[PDB]
Amino acid sequence: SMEQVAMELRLTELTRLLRSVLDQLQDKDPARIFAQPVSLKEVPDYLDHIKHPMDFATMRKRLEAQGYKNLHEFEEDFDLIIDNCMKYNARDTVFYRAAVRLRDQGGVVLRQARREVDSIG
Ligand code: NA
Repeated sequence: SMEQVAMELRLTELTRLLRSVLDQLQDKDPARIFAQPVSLKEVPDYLDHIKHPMDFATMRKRLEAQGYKNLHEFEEDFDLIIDNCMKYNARDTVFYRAAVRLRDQGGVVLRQARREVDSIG
């Protein structure tokens, strides 16, 4: 139907908006601490600590497969990246500190993304 196509036009626009948002979030991690999943060869016990691992490349695969239905689902994944890091790593580590910074700097981008999604449907 014609309906499903206009929906597919919107999802595709949502995917286009979320891609730009993603690139802006990832620019706030110049050290690329969150770029890739935590290695299970290098941290074998990780899943005993963190039940839902998340990273920017894993978010990207989901994104290009048009797997985010709305901004809220996208935000949940970004928040996992941050919260996982803040549980697994202690407060006096470069990792924890990089997540605090990503959170604070990401807030501005997510603020405007919310307005842009509502504004343009
Ligand atoms: Na902790």
